Amino acid sequence: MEALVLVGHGTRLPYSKELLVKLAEKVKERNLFPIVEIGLMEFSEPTIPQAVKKAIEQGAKRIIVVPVFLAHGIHTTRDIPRLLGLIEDEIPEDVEIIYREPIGADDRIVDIIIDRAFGR
Amino acid sequence: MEALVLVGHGTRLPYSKELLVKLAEKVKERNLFPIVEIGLMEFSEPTIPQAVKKAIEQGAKRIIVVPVFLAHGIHTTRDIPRLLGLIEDLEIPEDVEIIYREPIGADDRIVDIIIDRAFGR
Repeated sequence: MEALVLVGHGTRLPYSKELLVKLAEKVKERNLFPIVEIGLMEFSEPTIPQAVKKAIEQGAKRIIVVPVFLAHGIHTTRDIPRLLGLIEDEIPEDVEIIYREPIGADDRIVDIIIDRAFGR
Repeated sequence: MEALVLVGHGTRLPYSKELLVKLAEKVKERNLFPIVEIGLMEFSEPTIPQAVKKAIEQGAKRIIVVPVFLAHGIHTTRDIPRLLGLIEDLEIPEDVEIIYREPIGADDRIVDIIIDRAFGR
C-alpha cells in the first residue's frame, strides 16, 4: 500500500547511482516498507518516472518520494516536482504522491562530517 | 594548529551555502577544532581557495578538507583536488599540510535521516 521511492541526482560517473542502490538496500533490510524503488534524475536508469510506475505496478497507493539531496535546489523545487506532475508544465491513477524533504543540516550530518574528518 | 574546512558544491540558489553555514556553526558548537571554515566550489563566496587561505592566516598547519557531498563525482575526484593543488591542473606554504577527506557516502545515519524524512520528521 505504501512505497518509498528514493530519488537522486545521477551522474555520468556511477557513484551517484551506487549510493542510492546501497541506501535502498539498507532500507529494505529494516522492513519498514512493502515496496522500495530508486530513480535518478539524469544520465542513469531507473529514471524517476520509471520508479514511480514500478511502485504503482507492485500495487502501492501511497508513493513517498524522498529527495536524497543535501540541500534544496532547482532539481528539488522544479525538476523533480514536474516529473511527479506536482507542478504544472507520467500520469498517476487514484494513487497519492507524497513528496518529502531533503536531508538538510541534520545533527547526524554533523556526526558523519566529524568522523570523516578523522578518516572514519 | 588544525583546521576543518567544509567544502560544498555551491549553487545560484542560496540553500547550498546556507547548509554549509549551518553545519559549520554546529561543528563550532562541538568545540573539536580551533579553526573552522567553509568554501563553495562555484557561484558563491567564500571560495575553496579563500577558505584554505583564511585557515592558514589564523595559523593552522593541519588543513582537514571534508567534501560535504553525498557521493564522489567529478567535483570531488578532480575539481576540488585541483583547487587544493593535490592534482596537477592557490599556493600553499611548506609549513602547512592538506588532508583531503572522504564524502558522506551511504552511511547508516543517512538511512536514519531518510526514514525520518519519509515520515515528515
